[PDB]
Amino acid sequence: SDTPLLDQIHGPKDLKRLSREQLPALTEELRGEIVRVCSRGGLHLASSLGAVDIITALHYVLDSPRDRILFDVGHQAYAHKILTGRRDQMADIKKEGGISGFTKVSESEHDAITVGHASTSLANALGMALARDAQGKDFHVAAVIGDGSLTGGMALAALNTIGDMGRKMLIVLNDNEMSISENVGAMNKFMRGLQVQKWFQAVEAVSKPSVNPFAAMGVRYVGPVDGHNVQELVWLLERLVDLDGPTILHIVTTKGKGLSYAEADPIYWHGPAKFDPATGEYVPSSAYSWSAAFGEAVTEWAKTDPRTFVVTPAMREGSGLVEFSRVHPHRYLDVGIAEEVAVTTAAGMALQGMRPVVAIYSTFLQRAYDQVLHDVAIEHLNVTFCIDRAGIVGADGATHNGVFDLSFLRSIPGVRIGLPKDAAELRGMLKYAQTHDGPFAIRYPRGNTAQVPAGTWPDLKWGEWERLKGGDDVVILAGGKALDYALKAAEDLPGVGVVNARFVKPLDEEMLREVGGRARALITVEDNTVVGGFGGAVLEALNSMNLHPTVRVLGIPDEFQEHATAESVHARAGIDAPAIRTVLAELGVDVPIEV
Amino acid sequence: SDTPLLDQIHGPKDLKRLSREQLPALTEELRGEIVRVCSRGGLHLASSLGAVDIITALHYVLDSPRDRILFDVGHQAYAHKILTGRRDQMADIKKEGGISGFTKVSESEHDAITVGHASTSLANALGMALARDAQGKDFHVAAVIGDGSLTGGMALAALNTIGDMGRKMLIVLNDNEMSISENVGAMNKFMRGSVNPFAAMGVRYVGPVDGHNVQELVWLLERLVDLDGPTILHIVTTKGKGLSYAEADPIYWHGPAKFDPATGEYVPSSAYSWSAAFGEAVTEWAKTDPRTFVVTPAMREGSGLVEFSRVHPHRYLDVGIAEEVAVTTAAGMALQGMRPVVAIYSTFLQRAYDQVLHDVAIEHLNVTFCIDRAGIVGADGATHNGVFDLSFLRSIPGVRIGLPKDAAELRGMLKYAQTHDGPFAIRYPRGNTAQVPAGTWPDLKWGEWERLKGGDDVVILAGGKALDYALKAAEDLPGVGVVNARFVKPLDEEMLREVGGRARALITVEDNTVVGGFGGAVLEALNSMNLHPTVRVLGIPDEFQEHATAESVHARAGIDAPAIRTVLAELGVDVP
Ligand SMILES: COP(=O)(O)[C@](C)(O)c1sc(CCOP(=O)(O)OP(=O)(O)O)c(C)[n+]1Cc1cnc(C)nc1N
Ligand SMILES: COP(=O)(O)[C@](C)(O)c1sc(CCOP(=O)(O)OP(=O)(O)O)c(C)[n+]1Cc1cnc(C)nc1N
Ligand SMILES: [Mg+2]
Ligand SMILES: [Mg+2]
Ligand code: NA
Ligand code: NA
Repeated sequence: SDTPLLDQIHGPKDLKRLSREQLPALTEELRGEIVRVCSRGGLHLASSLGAVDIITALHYVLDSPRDRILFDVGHQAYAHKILTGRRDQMADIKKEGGISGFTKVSESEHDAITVGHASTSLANALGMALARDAQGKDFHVAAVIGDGSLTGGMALAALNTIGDMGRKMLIVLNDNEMSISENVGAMNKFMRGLQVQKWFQAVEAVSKPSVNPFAAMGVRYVGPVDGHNVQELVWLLERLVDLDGPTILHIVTTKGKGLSYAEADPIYWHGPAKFDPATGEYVPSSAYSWSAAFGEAVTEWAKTDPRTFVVTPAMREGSGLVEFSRVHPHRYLDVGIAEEVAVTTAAGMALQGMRPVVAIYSTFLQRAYDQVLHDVAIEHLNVTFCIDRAGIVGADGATHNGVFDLSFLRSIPGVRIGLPKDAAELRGMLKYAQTHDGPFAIRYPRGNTAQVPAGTWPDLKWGEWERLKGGDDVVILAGGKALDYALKAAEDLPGVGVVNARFVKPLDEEMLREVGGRARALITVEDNTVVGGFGGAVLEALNSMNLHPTVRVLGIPDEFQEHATAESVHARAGIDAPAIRTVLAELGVDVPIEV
Repeated sequence: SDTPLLDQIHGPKDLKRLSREQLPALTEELRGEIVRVCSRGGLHLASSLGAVDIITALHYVLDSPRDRILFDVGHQAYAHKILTGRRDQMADIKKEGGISGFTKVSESEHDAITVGHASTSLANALGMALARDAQGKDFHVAAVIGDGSLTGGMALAALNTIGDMGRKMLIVLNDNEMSISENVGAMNKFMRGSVNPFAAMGVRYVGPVDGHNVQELVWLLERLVDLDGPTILHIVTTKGKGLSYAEADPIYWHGPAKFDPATGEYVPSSAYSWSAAFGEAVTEWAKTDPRTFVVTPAMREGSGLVEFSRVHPHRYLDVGIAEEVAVTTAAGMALQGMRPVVAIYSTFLQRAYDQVLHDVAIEHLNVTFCIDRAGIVGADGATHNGVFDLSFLRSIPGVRIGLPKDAAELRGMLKYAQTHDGPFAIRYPRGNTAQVPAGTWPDLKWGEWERLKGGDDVVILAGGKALDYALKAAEDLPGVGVVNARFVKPLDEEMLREVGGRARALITVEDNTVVGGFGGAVLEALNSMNLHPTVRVLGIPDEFQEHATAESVHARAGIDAPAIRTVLAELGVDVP
C-alpha cells in the first residue's frame, strides 16, 4: 500500500494517535490521495491540495464533531472528508447517489455547514458561537475562509459583528492570493506586503512569551504564517483555540500545493479535466460552450461600442471573459466575490451613460436580487445581464443549480428576460439589450452551442416568439434548453406545434392569445422551478385573457435537486424529450408505442 | 423674512455668491427651515439636521450637476433639496404628487442616485467614476455615507474594490454614532476611541474632523477633491444638531410626529401597531422558550423590539444594516439547536434572498421570519414598498408563508413556527391591530384556511390587509363568500379544490405584486387540479408605486373595497 498511515485513519480519533512528527508524512499521503481522486476530472483539485495541512492540523487539535469546523464554499475540504470516514466514498464524489463536492450537514456530523456559495462561514460561525454561549456550552468554533471568499460583503459585515460580540471563535484565513482567477481587491494587495512570521522551530514565539489588517474589527490577528508547516500549525492552534475573544489566524498557502503543474497554473487546475498525474497532460475541452459564444459576441460588440463595459464577480474564466479582458482591458472589471457590488457598480455606470454588461451565473445572481430590483429596476437603468449556468448545472448540486432566475427576475418591474435558442439569437438579444432603454436579462445553460460567424448580429423584436413546428391541436411552448427537449420530442409528431418561447418577460401576448384560444391543450417546459416561473407566467396571462385551455406545466419541482447529471435531473423532473412524449400521450396525441 | 440668505438661493450657483463668513448664518437658516418643514410630522428630521453643514460645504465647493454628489439612503438630504431648487416643494415632501423623501434621479439633475435602501452609494460612486474615466471626462464624484450605512456588506465590499481601482473620488463618512438606534458593530466601537481604520483598504483617510464647522469643511474639501485616488473624509456630527430635543433623543426624532418647535411637545401615537403585537408576543414567548433568539438588522424600534431587548438582553442581536448577516447568523443558531426569529421588513428582506434560499432553505433550518411593513408602506415610496415577498419567498423550497388576520392569529403562527421543523415566514403590514390578552397562544394547523363568510356564487380569497378589504367589500352581498387565505405556502389545497369546483368565479386579493404572488399560486394550483373557474387576480400591478398613502395606492391598484365591489359587479353580482 502507498498510504500506510491513512489506511489506519477512519476518523479524527485515529488521527490523534499519530505523533506530531508523523503529520508531514500524512499530508503527503493525503496529497497523493487527492490527486488520484481528481484524476478522473471535474473536481476541485488545486483548492483541496492547498488546504491539506491546515485541515490536518485542525482535526489533530480540535475534537470534531463536538467542536465545529466550518468550511467556506467547501470545495477545499477533500482532505476533511478523507479524514472523517469518507475516504472510500471519494471515488464517487459529485456523482448521483455519492457524496457532495462540498460539505453538507445531512451527509456527516463532521460537516458543520452546507456550503457552495462563498462567504457564508463567518455569519454561520457567529450564530453557532452565540448559540453555544446562550446554552452555556463550551466547545470550539472554527471557520476556514479563503482570501477570495473574504472579498464578499457578507463576510466583511459578519466580521464587523464578530468583533462587536467578542465571543470565543477562531477564523483561519486561507490566503493563497487566488480566487479562481488571481484574487482582486485592496485587502489582497495589502496582504501581499505582509511578511511571514516564524513561530515554531521560534522567533515570534520568543518575542511574545506588525500591523493588524483587521485592527478596526477588534479581532486578535496572528500571522501571516506558513500554511504548509503542519507541525507549526498544530503548535499555533493549540495556543489559540482556548483564548478569549475572536481570533484570525492568517496562513499563506500555495494553491495546488504538491502537484507541480497545479502550482504553476492554479487557474486551470482549480477544476481540471481528466488528467495524467505523472505528466500533467489533460483532456482539452474541444467543445464550444455558451460561455465562449457570449465571450466572442461581447468582445466583438465592444470593438464598435465604446460604452460597453463588462463586470464579473470573480468568474472571468467561467463566464468566458478571458479574451475580452485581454482585448478590452479598460472596459473590464472584476469586483471579486461580491455580486452585490457588481450589479450596483453597473447601475452607477449606466447612470453616467455607459452600457454595462453584468456577466453572472444564475445561482450567484441570487446574491444581487435587491441590487437588481432597487438599484437597477426602479430607475429602469441600462444594465444588461448575461446569465450563464441557467437551469440545472448538475454535479455541483443544490447550492449551484440556477433554477430560480425565471421566477425572481420576472416579478421585478421592467426587467426583460430572454432565452436564446442558439448563438445567433444570443447575439440578437445582446444587440437589442445594448441599444434599448432599461434592464435586460439573457439566460443560457451550462453546455454547448454551435459557433456562428463573426459579424452575426440579427435584428429581433424583443417579446415576439417564433413558431418552429406546425400544429394547432397541442402546442409546446419552450425556450433555450427546454426548447431543445421539445423539438426532439415532437420530431416525428406532425400536428404537435412547437413555439420558441424565447422571451419570458414580456410574453408574446399576441401569439399566446391566438394559440391559447385555438389549442385544446398547451405544454410549457422550462429549465426552472415550476413555482412562479415561465409556466406561471403563461397561466397568469391566459387568466387575464379569460382563456382556459388544458395546460401541463413542466419544470423543476419545488424541491432542491441533489448532485447528478443535468440529464438525470431533467429525466426525473419530467422535462426531457421522453417525458414530454409521455405528457403528449396523456393529452391524447397519437405517440408511437414501443413494444 | 427669517431667511434672508436662503431667499436668494435657488441653486448651487446662487450659493457660491455667498462669502465663506456667511456660511454659518446660512446653516442656521437651513436648520430652522428643516425644523418647520418637519413640524407637521412623519419626516426625517434628526438625520437631515445633522447633515446640514457638510451638505452646504459640498455644494459650496463642488459644481453640481456637473459634479455628482451621492447620498446614501437619502433621508439626510433635506438641505440638499432646499439648496437645489426644491425649497418650496418641501411643504409636500412624501405626499402624493410631491417630491420624494429621498433623492431620486427622475426628480432632479442634482440627485445622482435614487436611494432608500442603505449602503448603495459606494458601489454607485465607483461605477460613475469608472464611467467618467472610460469616457475621458474630469468631474468630481462625492458620496455621503453614514456610519450606519457603512455597516452594510455591499458598502464594505465596494470600498475594497474602490481601494483596488484607485480612482479619483471622495467619500464623506458622516459619523454620528447613530443608525436609528445607537449604531453597532466593531467599526463603530473602534472609531469611538492616529491610525487609519481603512489602512487595508488602500484609501486615503482624513479625520475625524468637526462635521458642524462649515467653514473648515469648505477649506478641507477644497484641498481634497482634486487629489489622486480615493479619499475618506471622516466627519463627526451630532444627530439632530440644531434642535435641543432632537439632540437629546435622536432615536425618536429620527422620525417625529407632529410637534411644536418651540416646546418639543409632540402627538403621542397611542395606537397598537402590528409591530407592538409582535414584540409583545415574542417577548412573552421567549420567557418560556430558552431557544428563542431574536435578530434584527438595525430596526429594534421599527420592528417593535425595544421591550424585548430590555427583558431578554441575552437573546437579542442587532447586526447593523446587514440583512444578509442577520439571516445567515440565524441559520448558524438553528444549526446549533436554537429557534431564532429574524425580525425584518419585507423590503429589506430582499437583501437576504440568497441567504434565505441557500443558507436556510437547503437544509430546511429552524428560522422564523417575522416580516413587518409587508405590502404597500405608502409615503416611503418605491424603494420601501414591500410588495414582493409573496413572490420571491414562494419559489424557495420549504419556506412556509402565513398572513395573520389579527394578533391572535399572529401568535398562533409564531407558536406553530417555533415548534415545527423548517423555515416559516409571517408577514404583516404597517398599521394597527387589536391587542390580545397575555397568554393567547391558539393552536392552528399550518396550511388550512378559514371561511369567514358564506356564499358559493363568487368567493373571495384574501389574507391580511387584503382580507380586510374583502370583508368590507362583501359586507352587504349575500352569496359572496369570503375565505381567510391566511397561508400562501402551502395553499389550502383541499378548500381551494372545493371552492374552485363549486363557485362560478373566484377573486384573489393580495397586498403584493400580481406577478408570481398569491394569485399566481392559486392559478398554478387550480391548473394542477385541472379546474378552470373564472378568476380575477387583484393586487399591485407590475409597476413600482410612488409615494402616496397606502389607501391611495390600493384604490388605484384596484384592491380596496370599492374596487372589489366593481369587480364583483363585472362578475354578475347584484351590487347596489
Ligand atoms: C464549482 O463552482 P466554482 O466556480 O468552482 C465555486 C466553488 O462556486 C467557487 S470557488 C471560488 C473561489 C474561492 O476563492 P478562495 O480564495 O475562497 O478559495 P481557494 O483559493 O480556492 O482556496 C469562486 C469565486 N466560486 C464561485 C462563487 C461565486 N460567487 C459566490 C457567491 N460563490 C461562489 N462559490
Ligand atoms: C423611512 O425608513 P427608515 O427606517 O427611517 C430608513 C430611511 O429606511 C433607514 S435610515 C437607517 C439608519 C441609517 O443610519 P446612518 O448612520 O447611515 O444615517 P444617520 O445616522 O441617520 O445620518 C436605517 C437602518 N433605515 C432602514 C434600512 C434598513 N436596511 C436597509 C438595507 N436600508 C434601510 N434604509
Ligand atoms: Mg484563495
Ligand atoms: Mg449615523
Ligand atoms: Na438597456
Ligand atoms: Na421551525
